[PDB]
Amino acid sequence: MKKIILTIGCPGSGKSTWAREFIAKNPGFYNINRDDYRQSIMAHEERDEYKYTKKKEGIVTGMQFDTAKSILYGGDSVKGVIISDTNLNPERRLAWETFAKEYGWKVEHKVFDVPWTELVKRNSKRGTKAVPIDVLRSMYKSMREYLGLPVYNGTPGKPKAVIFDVDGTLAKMNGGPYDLEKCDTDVINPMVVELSKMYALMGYQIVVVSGRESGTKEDPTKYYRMTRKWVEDIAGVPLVMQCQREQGDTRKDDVVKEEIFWKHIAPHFDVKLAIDDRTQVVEMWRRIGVECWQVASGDF
Amino acid sequence: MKKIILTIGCPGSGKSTWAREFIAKNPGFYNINRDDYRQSIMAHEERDEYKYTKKKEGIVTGMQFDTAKSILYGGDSVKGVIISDTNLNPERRLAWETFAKEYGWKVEHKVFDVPWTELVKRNSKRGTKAVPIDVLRSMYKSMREYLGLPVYNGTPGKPKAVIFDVDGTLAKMNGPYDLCDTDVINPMVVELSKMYALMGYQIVVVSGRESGTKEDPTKYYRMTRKWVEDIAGVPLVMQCQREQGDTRKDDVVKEEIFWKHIAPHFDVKLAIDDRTQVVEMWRRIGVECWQVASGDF
Amino acid sequence: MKKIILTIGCPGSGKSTWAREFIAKNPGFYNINRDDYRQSIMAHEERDEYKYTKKKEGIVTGMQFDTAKSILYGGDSVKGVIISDTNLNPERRLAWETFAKEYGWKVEHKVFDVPWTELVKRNSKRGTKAVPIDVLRSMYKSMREYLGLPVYNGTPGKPKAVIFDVDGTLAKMNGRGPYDLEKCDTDVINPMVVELSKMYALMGYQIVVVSGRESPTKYYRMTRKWVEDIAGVPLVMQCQREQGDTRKDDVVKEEIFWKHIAPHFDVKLAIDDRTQVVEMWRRIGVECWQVASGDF
Amino acid sequence: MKKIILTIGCPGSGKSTWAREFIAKNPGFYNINRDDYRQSIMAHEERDEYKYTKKKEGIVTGMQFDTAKSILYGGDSVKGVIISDTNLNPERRLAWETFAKEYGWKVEHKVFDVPWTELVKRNSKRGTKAVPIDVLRSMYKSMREYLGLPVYNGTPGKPKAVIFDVDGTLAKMNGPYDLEKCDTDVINPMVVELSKMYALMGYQIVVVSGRESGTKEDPTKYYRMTRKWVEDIAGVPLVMQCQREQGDTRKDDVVKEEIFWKHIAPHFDVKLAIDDRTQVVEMWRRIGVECWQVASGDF
Ligand SMILES: [As]
Ligand SMILES: [As]
Ligand SMILES: [As]
Ligand SMILES: [As]
Ligand SMILES: [Mg+2]
Ligand SMILES: [Mg+2]
Ligand SMILES: [Mg+2]
Ligand SMILES: [Mg+2]
Repeated sequence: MKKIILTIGCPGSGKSTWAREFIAKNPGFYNINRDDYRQSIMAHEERDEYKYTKKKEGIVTGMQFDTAKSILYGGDSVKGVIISDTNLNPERRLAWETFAKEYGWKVEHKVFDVPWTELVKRNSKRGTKAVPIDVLRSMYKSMREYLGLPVYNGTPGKPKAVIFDVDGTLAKMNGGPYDLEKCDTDVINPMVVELSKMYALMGYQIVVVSGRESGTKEDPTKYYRMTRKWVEDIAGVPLVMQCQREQGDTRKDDVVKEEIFWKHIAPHFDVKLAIDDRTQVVEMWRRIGVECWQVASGDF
Repeated sequence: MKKIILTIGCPGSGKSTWAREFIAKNPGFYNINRDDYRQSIMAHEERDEYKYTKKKEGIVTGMQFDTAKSILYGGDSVKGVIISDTNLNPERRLAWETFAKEYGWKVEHKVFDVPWTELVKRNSKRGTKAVPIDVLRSMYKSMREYLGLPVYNGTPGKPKAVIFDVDGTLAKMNGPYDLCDTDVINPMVVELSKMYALMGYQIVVVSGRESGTKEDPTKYYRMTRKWVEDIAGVPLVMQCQREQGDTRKDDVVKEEIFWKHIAPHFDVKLAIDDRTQVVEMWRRIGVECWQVASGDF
Repeated sequence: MKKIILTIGCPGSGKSTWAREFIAKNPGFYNINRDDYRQSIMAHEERDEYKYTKKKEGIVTGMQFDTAKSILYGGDSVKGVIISDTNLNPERRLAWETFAKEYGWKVEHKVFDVPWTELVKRNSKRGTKAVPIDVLRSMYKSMREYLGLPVYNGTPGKPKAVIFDVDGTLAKMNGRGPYDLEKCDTDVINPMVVELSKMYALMGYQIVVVSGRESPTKYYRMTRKWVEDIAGVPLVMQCQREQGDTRKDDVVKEEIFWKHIAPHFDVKLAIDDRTQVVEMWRRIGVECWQVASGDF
Repeated sequence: MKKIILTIGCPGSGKSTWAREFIAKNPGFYNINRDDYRQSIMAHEERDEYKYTKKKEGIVTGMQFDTAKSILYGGDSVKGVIISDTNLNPERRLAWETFAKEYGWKVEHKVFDVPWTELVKRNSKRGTKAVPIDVLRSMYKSMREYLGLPVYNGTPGKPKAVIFDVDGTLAKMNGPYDLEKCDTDVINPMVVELSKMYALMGYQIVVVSGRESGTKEDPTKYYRMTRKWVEDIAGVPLVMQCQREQGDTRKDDVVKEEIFWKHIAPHFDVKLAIDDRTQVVEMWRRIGVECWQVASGDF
């Protein structure tokens, strides 16, 4: 009858803020947190001062389960417990399902799916509770595994290709990209454009992608043609295909380019590489299996 | 080889600051704290939000002992545990010695004796970790019980008396100014001394001013007594005050004057004072106080 | 008209929280604060480290007025400035009105009247921005002067009296919660305080007893039968809290003073226990003797 | 005469911590700070809440100079003032020298040169006083300009080249690698294919590494092992390979910049650098060399 709620989410996804507000509005619920015990057994003031050990982490796991057994063995006043950890490791989630089955408690899951760009923005302002960017990346990968989101592993039988972006990659940025009035030979990124020709003259199919809205309501392909006439004629990129943001799509550069990949690029080509600039997009190709070469500082 | 260190001290005595610095320089030691678990089971952002109930306090006691058993059952890597609580309740200190007797662990005690005036000064700046002044008082009383410090309960056979202070009490506050006239008299308090004396009480006058200087060790004492006896009209039987090179706090000087000169000769039923720290002192050692004005401090 | 808004209120009354929310909702307004400049010229990490000097406070006053002149002597975009200080000193409030009359600006006043009990509760949790209780007292006195609230100085011609509280004073307590109704005996008497009421009654004083208990008059006559018969206090009058008076001990006893006690007696002293009530008698002019630790 | 001390340094370099400790140890000194006034005129509780307006930044500049004139025009008790700003803009530093020349005051400079890697580490833990990574970059660029540190603009006449890195770039990683597990299965396909494609276009392939060259007894043991992998097992057509020395216990950051200025820059016209580790990628980019970061190299 009693519940064991596990919060699933990367650091900064809102787990602690919810757990506090849930216990206030629903009496009988208690919190069990790893970070709280880690900081308590060492008497630390700042959460970043902590250094992991198999011995320390073993004591913390012990404190979690012993406290869970003790609280849930109380009267009918005790409705359940919340484990406000990241719970991104499959072995830890299984350990809580093995534990509930042995004593007759219900395991519930509270998922906190927050976008990557927002998680990084929150982690930079987190202060002493901030995690290194490589561990936040490692955790968003575990979040995608839990959510069941796709990872690319190739497309056998189709031609080999390289994806090129226009936004700050083939086109040198000024200042927030460059104007469509300034589209001449002085806005070309020499080394990157030389790379597209070098790959095209080696059996690779050059697929060009862009985040720029394709057109207006009255003319849906206005900017698409003004971008293709630059990439093909003024830049000299030997492209086989150019798909960009559909007219009227207000979504983030992050999700638009992933959708363009799975719908138009992935089923027709065997993508071996992606040349991009913007950090959030570079992070996206890398986590879904496509290899990236970030050509410039693209922070956003 | 395995210790269970209990920190004894009021909130603000330096327990957490020590525990953190001890675990850093002595590996193998782990911390078990009550406030940390209280804040954790409720998911609170600060200490102040925690509402005390016997059901929550029972779970917290459980977490303390279960974690202590688990950590201490772990080979030669663990040197012991620190219980960074106030440990001012005798029943809780006994429970840790019973736990140690039952599993063969050594209970060590780390005492943090910090003076009252300093504890109040630290508690006012403590913010959200601040405790109500009545609970800080209740805890310093438990600290004195542990330290074995004396509490007055009377002195039978000896004559009944009332202690009166000078500065702020029998003498009005100017702004403690220069040494005085007939206009510096506190009417209602001086009227009280004449009334108690007439009732068969011994008026004992005490003072926080220095008795004299290096050349004359009893200069300011005589100028204070000539005011209390002649200009004020207080029927005193004795006047003991701060000696020569005594540069200590008003707090400890008046407690020493009490135990050495007043307590063995008189049966003190009351103390009329002004300064908060001194008023707090008489009250915790058993003497009753009537604070006549705002004396902050 | 270009404004100069002065915030009037003790530390913890909500001045900074308002000033921030006003500038956000009303563009063109700028803030000038003393504590911010005091902390800035010394490069301090927290405002309890600061040491007040005549040279330093003079520089801070200079920064206030020079910044006010500079901001207000600009475009039609600048609507006015907020001086988020306590402004409890009459000389500083006058200096800002003199400043507005030599350049033609309007001085508006934003009053923050927060009760004493609430100010102390906020100051204990204020942390490093906390002020000593004696300066918070000194400031609430200046707030009462500004608000025009009364201060007692005697009532010549009427009989001299001493006010006595029941719970905590004439009667002992259990710790933190008064004694039960039918549990009032002879062992609940506070010896030294009850002896004092008999002393004063013989000394020509009128003993006025006051209580904070509700209360029909069932609980009132239960209290008076204790004070008069079991305790032996020679009272001339006993006024207490009404049937359903859900207010504070603080304000109820001040009202009982001005309506029933002050016009009939010349109160020379008040014997009380509870800190908030002791603080109340003292600030309105009546002298107090706090008989025990009354924090709550 | 009286001083006007200007602190020069990026946010997180220790300017405020010094200014506080200097005023405590040296009486007569006063602080004038921009961030303090910006936060004060808007009555904000946090620094990240402030929005940059030109009417506002103008009022803040006004408050700075008016307070400086007022404090320094005092008695012989006033010894000087500290301007605890970043002071990375040359126009603002000049404005304080024009001001000091106009009233007869000595301008002193207190430089806070803290390495890039350390500045980023401090900025990630700074909380609400944290600055966006692009503005921290823009500020470290202004710090290099002040310090007079070099920026590459090409090397004409000399042959065109592309710089490659071994660990992480040409070779796949474990999280470094063991010298015994150097197969053909440890090659990064697309990057090694690029070194062959760039050599095919006429670029000189210069390989660099942050790995040790050898032990105490044999100073050139590991250099032979790394080159026998790059040349034979990987198939990279290199013209030169310079790497970290024997007892060089310094950062990957500074070692590769020194290898660039001493051995690579005077002999080749570097058009590009292919690297992996973030700190090294940040280094090539700020000194003028273009980088293509091949993988997540945080670490
Ligand atoms: As373009
Ligand atoms: As005197
Ligand atoms: As009663
Ligand atoms: As290798
Ligand atoms: Mg881009
Ligand atoms: Mg006194
Ligand atoms: Mg009372
Ligand atoms: Mg590398």
